[PDB]
Amino acid sequence: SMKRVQPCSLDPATQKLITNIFSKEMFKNTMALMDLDVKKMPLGKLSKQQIARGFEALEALEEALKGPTDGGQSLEELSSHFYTVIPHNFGHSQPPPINSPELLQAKKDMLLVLADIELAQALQAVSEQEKTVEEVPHPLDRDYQLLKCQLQLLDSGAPEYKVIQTYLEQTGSNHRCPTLQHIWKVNQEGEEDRFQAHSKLGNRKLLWHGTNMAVVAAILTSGLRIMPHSGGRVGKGIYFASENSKSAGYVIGMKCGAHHVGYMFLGEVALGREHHINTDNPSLKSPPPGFDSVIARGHTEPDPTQDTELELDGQQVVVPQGQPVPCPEFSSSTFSQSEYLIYQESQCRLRYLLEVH
Ligand SMILES: Nc1cccc(C(=O)O)c1
Repeated sequence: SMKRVQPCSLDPATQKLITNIFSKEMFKNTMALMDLDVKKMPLGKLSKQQIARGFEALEALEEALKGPTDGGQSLEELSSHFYTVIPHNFGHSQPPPINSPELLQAKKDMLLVLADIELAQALQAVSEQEKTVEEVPHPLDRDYQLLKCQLQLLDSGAPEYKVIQTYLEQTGSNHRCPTLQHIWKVNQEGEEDRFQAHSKLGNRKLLWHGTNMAVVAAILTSGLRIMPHSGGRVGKGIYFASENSKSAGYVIGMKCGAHHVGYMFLGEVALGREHHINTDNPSLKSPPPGFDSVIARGHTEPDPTQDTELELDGQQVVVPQGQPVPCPEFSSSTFSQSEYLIYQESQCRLRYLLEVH
């Protein structure tokens, strides 16, 4: 009647990772950090229906702002409906009206993180198979297995290790530099086949993508995604940076013991033919008709003369190794650092996960 729990197959670093990215405490923290009222909206009550209602409430708001003053509901009443469907906590004061584009997108981005938290919870549901088997995996093996994604810890003499480390150091912040703890090689399967469909596409680069810890299990499961309400300064696709310090800005870590722990991806991005912009355009949904990517060009760029290459599944993939240098032609760009954009999920492939302190 009592099921055997099998020993854990996972090395220490991977156990800690898998513990971190499925941690209930980490999830709640992320909710409290987004002003969500965890008491009225607990992890196990979190639902796809509810997130869906939240987005519609947001949609109603966007029509309100981006529309004119017809006879519709005020922003106050429409905000209030949103806050009924997605309960927020602001020390038991009335939450603020969502009454600017900035605020609207901030709330979309929140609901996108929460969706990925619900994804993790959904993923952890116990199947009926699992009730019937008389031995179970170690809980960390089960959780790793749920990702359907391969993770291989790199040690310091792996062929790519020094390349990645140099990428990190040279393009990370000079003073407040992220401390490298571990690198995992990442192979989500079936990501492989969408990516094979861009194989005659050249101009591949390994690019940073920072995220909060709460979406890391979602990304390892499903890839980086372009969701319906996602957006930003270069519109509706997947954001990457050649400067670690840029992507580090979007990492949301958690205090663990004496450390603040955070996670960072490197994606192989098939940029093909690049279209360079120098002003924000949040409406972009694809590159211009000849092009495969949009690069919002920064004041600086890792010194291309120091670029190296890495052979990934037989393809040349460029890895910058130089410190940022000025790019005279983009000195008046609205972008201090470059933002690399692709507008279809198939154009990127997860290659590495980094733990940094
Ligand atoms: N906006 C933006 C630009 C570049 C990288 C990132 C990131 O998520 O790492 C975000």
